[PDB]
Amino acid sequence: KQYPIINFTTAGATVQSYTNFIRAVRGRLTTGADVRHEIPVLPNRVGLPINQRFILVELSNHAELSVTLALDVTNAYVVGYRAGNSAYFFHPDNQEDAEAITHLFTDVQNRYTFAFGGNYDRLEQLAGNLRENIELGNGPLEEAISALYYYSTGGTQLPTLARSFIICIQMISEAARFQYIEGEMRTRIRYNRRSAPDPSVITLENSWGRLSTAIQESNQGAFASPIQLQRRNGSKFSVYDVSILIPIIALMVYRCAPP
Ligand SMILES: O=C(O)c1ccc(-c2ccccc2)s1
Repeated sequence: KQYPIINFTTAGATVQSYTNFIRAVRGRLTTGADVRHEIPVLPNRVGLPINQRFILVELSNHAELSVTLALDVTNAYVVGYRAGNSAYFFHPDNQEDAEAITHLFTDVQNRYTFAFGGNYDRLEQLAGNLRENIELGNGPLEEAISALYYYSTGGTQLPTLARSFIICIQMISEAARFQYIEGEMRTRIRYNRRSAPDPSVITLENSWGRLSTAIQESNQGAFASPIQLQRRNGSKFSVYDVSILIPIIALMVYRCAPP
């Protein structure tokens, strides 16, 4: 009947509980993954059966409100969510993805497709805040969960919804994609902090697609051409090989490889 579900709560959340959570999310994302090379490759969307296409992340907080994000296993990204008897989806990019999401939350009474996609450029626009001025941590996540829930009752305004997506996507999807970003979150939880992401986190997130390409197209682990990233202080540097990123990137979107 149902896609795999991972549960997380911000209520009493620890370094350990967040760690177990991201571990479980990666576990479900990589059931069908190619794990025979240096970095796990998520399943190819082409030909992937619909019953293997999604996982669900059920989030709860101190207020014991609950929402369920749907993640696409082919890119680890949030495609939509359920709150109560309503489901809300980002605008799909093509007809195959639109058809795919009709298989999610099939029991809800109310289904809605937003006009907008879930990319950061658009979400930041809707939120009126760049990622660099949106705080991440257990506090922001707790508040994002309530805001997501109350969207369904008319009690959350759309800019707050968008900000809340930005928080959730980074703390769940990007943390699953990158050990580096998981560590950034882990440190926030460890010292009970909330703070916006530094440029290293932001450019990793921006570069995930291109890194996945450069890695899977590489020859003897060597990139066809460098990819520029940023340190935490904003300074730039280049990456030329796959091995140096094994500790940094945990998962990759399927990419084809050269002749
Ligand atoms: O001192 C620093 O801030 C850093 C050193 C290396 C960093 C990094 C960032 C993204 C990917 C791989 C390494 S950040």
